[PDB]
Amino acid sequence: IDLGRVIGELIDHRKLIISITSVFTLFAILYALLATPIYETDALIQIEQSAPETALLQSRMILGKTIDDLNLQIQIEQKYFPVIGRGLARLMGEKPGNIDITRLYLPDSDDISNNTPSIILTVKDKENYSINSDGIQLNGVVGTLLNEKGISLLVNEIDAKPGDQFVITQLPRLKAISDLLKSFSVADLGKDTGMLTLTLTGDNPKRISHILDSISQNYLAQNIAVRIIDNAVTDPNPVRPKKTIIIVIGVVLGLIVSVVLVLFQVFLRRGIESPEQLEEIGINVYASIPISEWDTLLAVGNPADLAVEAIRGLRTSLHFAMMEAKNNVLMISGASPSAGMTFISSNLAATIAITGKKVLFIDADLRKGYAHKMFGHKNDKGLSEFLSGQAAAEMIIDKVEGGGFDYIGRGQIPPNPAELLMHPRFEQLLNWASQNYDLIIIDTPPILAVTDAAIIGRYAGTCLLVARFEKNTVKEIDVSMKRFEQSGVVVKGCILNGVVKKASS
Amino acid sequence: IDLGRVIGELIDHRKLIISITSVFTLFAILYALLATPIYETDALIQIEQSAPETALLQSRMILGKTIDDLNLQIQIEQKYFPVIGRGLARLMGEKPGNIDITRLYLPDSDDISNNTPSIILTVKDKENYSINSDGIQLNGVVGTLLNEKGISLLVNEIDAKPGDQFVITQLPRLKAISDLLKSFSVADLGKDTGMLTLTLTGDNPKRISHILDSISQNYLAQNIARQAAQDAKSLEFLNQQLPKVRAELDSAEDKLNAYRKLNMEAKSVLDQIVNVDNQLNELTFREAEVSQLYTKEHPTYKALMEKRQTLQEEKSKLNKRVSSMPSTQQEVLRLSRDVESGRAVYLQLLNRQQELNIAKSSAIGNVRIIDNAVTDPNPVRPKKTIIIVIGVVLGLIVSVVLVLFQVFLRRGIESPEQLEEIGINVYASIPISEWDTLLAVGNPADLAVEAIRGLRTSLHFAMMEAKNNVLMISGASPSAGMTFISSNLAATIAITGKKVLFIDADLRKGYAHKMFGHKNDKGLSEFLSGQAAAEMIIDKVEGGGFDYIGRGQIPPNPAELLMHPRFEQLLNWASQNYDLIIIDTPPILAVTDAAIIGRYAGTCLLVARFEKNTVKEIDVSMKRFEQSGVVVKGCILNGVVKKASS
Ligand SMILES: Nc1ncnc2c1ncn2[C@@H]1O[C@H](COP(=O)(O)OP(=O)(O)O)[C@@H](O)[C@H]1O
Ligand SMILES: Nc1ncnc2c1ncn2[C@@H]1O[C@H](COP(=O)(O)OP(=O)(O)O)[C@@H](O)[C@H]1O
Ligand SMILES: [Mg+2]
Ligand SMILES: [Mg+2]
Repeated sequence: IDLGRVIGELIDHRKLIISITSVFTLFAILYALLATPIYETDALIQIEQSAPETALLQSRMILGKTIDDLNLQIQIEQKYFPVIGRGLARLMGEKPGNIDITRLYLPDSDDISNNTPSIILTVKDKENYSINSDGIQLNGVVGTLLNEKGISLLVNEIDAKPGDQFVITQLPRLKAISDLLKSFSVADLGKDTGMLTLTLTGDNPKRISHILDSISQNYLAQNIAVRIIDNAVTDPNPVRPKKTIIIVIGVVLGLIVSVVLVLFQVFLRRGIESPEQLEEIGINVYASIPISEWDTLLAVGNPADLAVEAIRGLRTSLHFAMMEAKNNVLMISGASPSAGMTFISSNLAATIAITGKKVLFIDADLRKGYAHKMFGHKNDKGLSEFLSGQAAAEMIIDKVEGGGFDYIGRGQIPPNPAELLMHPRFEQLLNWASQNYDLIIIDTPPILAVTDAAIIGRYAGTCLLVARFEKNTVKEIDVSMKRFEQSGVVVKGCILNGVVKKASS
Repeated sequence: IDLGRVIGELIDHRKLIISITSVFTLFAILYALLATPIYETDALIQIEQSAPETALLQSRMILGKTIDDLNLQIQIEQKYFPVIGRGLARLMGEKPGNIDITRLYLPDSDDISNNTPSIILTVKDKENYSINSDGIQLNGVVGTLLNEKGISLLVNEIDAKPGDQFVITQLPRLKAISDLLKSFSVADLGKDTGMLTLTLTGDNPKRISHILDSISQNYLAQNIARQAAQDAKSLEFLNQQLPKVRAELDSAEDKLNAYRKLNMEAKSVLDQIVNVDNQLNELTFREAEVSQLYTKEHPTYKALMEKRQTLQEEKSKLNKRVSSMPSTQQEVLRLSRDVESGRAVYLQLLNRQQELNIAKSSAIGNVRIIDNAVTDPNPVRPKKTIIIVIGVVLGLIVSVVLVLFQVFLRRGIESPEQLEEIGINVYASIPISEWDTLLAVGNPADLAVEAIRGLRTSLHFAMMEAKNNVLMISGASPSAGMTFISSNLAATIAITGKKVLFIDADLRKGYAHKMFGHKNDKGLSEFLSGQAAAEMIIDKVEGGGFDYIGRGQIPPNPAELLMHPRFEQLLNWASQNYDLIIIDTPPILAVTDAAIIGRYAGTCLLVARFEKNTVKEIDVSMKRFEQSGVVVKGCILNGVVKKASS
């Protein structure tokens, strides 16, 4: 391979790459701007060793004493319904509220799994509030204690707007100790000094400072029954999330996934890409019709389109190729349906009729042909009604309105098309028409699907295949060529279709 | 190779890969949701070194003391019949029951292998229960002790629904110590500090906490005993008492020797009394030590006194039972009682002396318990997420390797390119027909009939300039499609207004007359043998349009019949009255009928099954036709299916 190919592929798939990278970067931005900030506080302790003290600091005794002092077993959570309500509330400048609780005791349901009882407190005003545990609504007031239904609760100094809601959970002492220990760290930083650095990470900038101060005071008072060089202070800059690295990771991940997806798509495409592939095998590509961005003939509605120019080029190629042929019958066929046989054949008939030569257009697609729909029709007495013998050769031929060439529609769909096409009346029709017209163009069904094309091809002076740009493959075209060879029909060449401009070319 | 091939193979075998991965993931889910949870408890000990203490913690002395304290030698298992009953019971929210047992003693069968006696206790209500050891059913009640058939049992506070069953095993002390030590671990975590982390893993969240607490308390009390031992008179008391007990033991031994120079019930009650005496002596020592180091109102002391009362009750019952026995055995029973009691007390006092020396020679001034044992509510095993990930990855791996094995073990044809490489013109490729009647008649618009019409158009040009109008369809292996292709082709050529004759020259297993509607008399055999004319053999297909000649009766010498010149006369006569003659033949790799017939055939075509036959078989068939003087025009693939790997 070469760099030109990969650059062309990247340029071609720029839209997909940009879209994927943009969506990944947007997700990264949302996460980095909605994640709850996590502040870090630290303290410095002088030890008058330091390994046993490091192990003893994180013992459940000291942390439990601190939790009992600060009532860390009463979890209060401001309630936002979604997973992003807190982030947007912080972004909108909304001030988070807080409630000071000094006494809580829930009935302690203590089922198999949920060992943590919880209630919901809704703020009604600055003074009173509502409590619901399992739908049981009660009214309480700040100040006076509440002792009802096995629930004891004391509220002091509630600071929030009315209508706010808070989840109040009485989690077990061990769970609170584990939570505190999970975010609390100790280091020596000298490996021999009396200096110990204590670190605590949490989302409340003042609560973590108070907690670490309490931990240090408890440790010092326990030992005195060691000096605090630096009382705990909180860094105002959050340590998580790190927005810049998150955005960089998002952008890089988007680029990587876009690149690998583009590589997968490139290595999984098999369709034709240029007439060079067909010319390698030994097939003369007679044209390359581009896609027409424009139920009427393109060669009539928009005679100056690019596709009609390509078809005029094909007409000039044919005027020399179709010399010294045994007769003046051209058969346009294909490999797979919806390739362009009818489009190419009809437009070519129009472009050859506009030059003053009489043209006949036969729609021998007795299975799904719709030429009469595209030309304006008297659908009676098609090709079928002639082949079966219930019509003459004169009532089948009609005139296109904006064309200039005659046509013979299929007519009624027969039950035995391929068995009809073998009738000698078909050859009689072609022989009669060849003496009254300058050109006869026969449209046929695919050859990979049915065998009508190979039956008709015996009486065709020239035969041309039509290959779709991206859909068909070189293998399909080669198989079609060989299947025409076996049946005794010599294919002149191919005609690419549906071409679009690709930067990788 | 290329990535396209492997992607195509994966897409083709998506069903197998998905099935295998799904079943493996289901098994992983079942294991991760049915495995018994294992909780972990831990404790933190301060050492006032730490390597000798690490070795001493896991010594049999401390663990044995803990087991004797907590009666860990009485294994109680809730009974579920299957290997998954416990998991589903836990999943269904069923509350597991428990029984508190303070005294158990089984008859101790003690055979060659099963040194662990066991019984089954079935819950009948909140109060009474049933006991079965080897089918012997007994009824007991919580509270009142049971002492029957050499079985002593005490039950307190049974909490389960009636109808539950429990296996009660009295496993040996050493086995219990090994089980406890297997799941118990100690670490230093500082390599120099006095901090030791003790870990214990078990399935009962409270029992493991109690066990680890007991271990820590025993270790601390053993270490601290030094301070309350140097001045303790227990040292001299033991130093004086031991010679007396040894002298008594020697006297009992001499008396037993003198009396010596085997009743099952007698020996059983002897062992019962020996056990009771051992428990009483050890309980007396434990009560003394607890009264020294604890208070009477402490629940442990009350447990000791109730156990002592129960032991006294059992001793009274055993004494009554002895009083019910003849004195001739009672004398030997008393002698054995004295000897065994002396031995047990001697060993117990030796242990007391050794433990006292252990305490006195203790160097650590005071070991402290920083953190009493607590249990993590989140189980440490099984780890569900990693189990599921491993299951999914294993399923993917086994599916991939199986697909690779199948891909590298296939040899059949896959595309007409393989046959065209060797130099064989593949004239068609008939797809499989998802639809005992001709396909070209029942469903004339099927894909296979379209492919056969393509073959007909190919033949109409191939069969030109041939020496006559006879076509011979043959094959390599049976059940390839010779009759299917030949009959359908005859139908599709007859529907175009050309007269067709169909000869079924498969004189061994031909069934054309079955598929066409038959007058089975006067087949091909009856003509070749000479017992029929050329006119009674030809019949008309009903929904066809072509004549046919069935095989008829199976002859004993088919290949020797086909060499008769009357066969050539028949073909020459038929060639002047029909537009086409199609002859079906048996395979050529199996028999030689095809090569005999092929001399008079203008055109010959082989039929190759898609996946079954191989390029080698087709080449061998071509060469075997060449040797016999028959020129094969080409091949016809059959049974084609759409494969993504193409
Ligand atoms: N170069 C082209 N530009 C725009 N539309 C095309 C082109 N070629 C074919 N088509 C359109 O795509 C459809 C399939 O082509 P058509 O020839 O009618 O079917 P078939 O190949 O099976 O006979 C048609 O509706 C046709 O108008
Ligand atoms: N393309 C096909 N689609 C569906 N069934 C087929 C096809 N080809 C053969 N068979 C069926 O499989 C069986 C074997 O084919 P057959 O020609 O009758 O045996 P043999 O090849 O030994 O003479 C037959 O029952 C036939 O109907
Ligand atoms: Mg068409
Ligand atoms: Mg057969």
